[PDB]
Amino acid sequence: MWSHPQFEKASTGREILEKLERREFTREVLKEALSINDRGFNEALFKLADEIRRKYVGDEVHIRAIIEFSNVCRKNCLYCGLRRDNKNLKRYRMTPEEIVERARLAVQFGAKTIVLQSGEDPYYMPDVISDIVKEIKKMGVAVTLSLGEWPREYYEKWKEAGADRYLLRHETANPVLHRKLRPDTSFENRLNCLLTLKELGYETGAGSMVGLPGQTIDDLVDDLLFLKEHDFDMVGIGPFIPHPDTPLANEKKGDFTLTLKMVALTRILLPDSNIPATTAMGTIVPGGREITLRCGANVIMPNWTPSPYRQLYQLYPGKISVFEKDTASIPSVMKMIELLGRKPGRDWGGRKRVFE
Ligand SMILES: C[S@@+](CC[C@H](N)C(=O)[O-])C[C@H]1O[C@@H](n2cnc3c(N)ncnc32)[C@H](O)[C@@H]1O
Ligand code: SF4
Ligand SMILES: [C-]#N
Ligand SMILES: [Cl-]
Repeated sequence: MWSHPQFEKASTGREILEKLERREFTREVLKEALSINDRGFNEALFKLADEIRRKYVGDEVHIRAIIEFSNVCRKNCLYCGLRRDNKNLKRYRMTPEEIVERARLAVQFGAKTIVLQSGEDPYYMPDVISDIVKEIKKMGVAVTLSLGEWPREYYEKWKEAGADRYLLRHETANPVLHRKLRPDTSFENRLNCLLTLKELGYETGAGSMVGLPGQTIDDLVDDLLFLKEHDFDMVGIGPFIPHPDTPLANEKKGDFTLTLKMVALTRILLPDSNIPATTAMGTIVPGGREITLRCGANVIMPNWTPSPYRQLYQLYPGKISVFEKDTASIPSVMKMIELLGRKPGRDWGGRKRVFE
């Protein structure tokens, strides 16, 4: 028997970068990319993702204004502050008039997509959502829905009402972990919803949280390969941020650098996808969304939920700032985009197929 020494770190890093540039996306390559802890490797990975972003989605940063119109949820996800078992949260619902008029104001401030997000609140489903969608589509913008898991019939009604896109983050592709953290449902249900949304012609968004309890690097590789397999139009990635009024209050927070590497690898794997710099990335690090837009992201989603509701959509601590008026976020992100040397989107920023 003979010895078994390891290879030098920088050359292994350079070899991983060459494999990524050559698009040899094996599980071992992705695992090693996520596992290397070297600032110089990471910076090269971010620059590769940024280069691919520049070439295949260009310099426009698309603004999607989010209205979080109800924090009522019938589910009990262990990570989420809106879970039904959290009795320490005041619940709200916006009326259709409030939602439509608030969307009109975002359109006037220049948002070209309105995102309607909520807890899984049966009050609205399906007909109130359809009415709201029809009204917002008259404003000349794209509509994205992010309402959770519903019957095919509801997704079909909302497509006929004019919805363009649907964001349903897959959360974790590990089906054992998925059921432990989302005890009302399953990864199989979540995937069935995603496949139904794609079949109905929505631009379909998935994406995962990084740093969930029980999740390993191998699980993150499985997330990347799941996203690649389905060629999603949008991918939303952010760190897990523990919420004090949930069972996961004392678990580790997700790591910002690892999450950034997930964004970068997602851009490399899916060069023409729409990838936001998520709210959670700006919560965990000051300037986190700006950094993420330099590592492969090309979308930003300013929070347009009005007072007095915005502070109650408490998915995780730190999500909401109340230091400025509730109309500040769209001008703020426009200023951010300008300071980055980028441009706001000129059209609706729908996903295109330009990578072959
Ligand atoms: C709150 S839900 C609302 C829409 C719909 N109920 C759903 O679950 O798809 C939107 C996203 O918030 C994110 N989220 C929830 N709790 C979080 C936490 N503690 N840390 C980071 N993200 C969280 C999840 O990824 C979830 O997909
Ligand atoms: S993640 Fe979505 S479905 Fe789960 S508790 Fe939170 S709002 Fe409800
Ligand atoms: C979400 N941004
Ligand atoms: Cl969108």
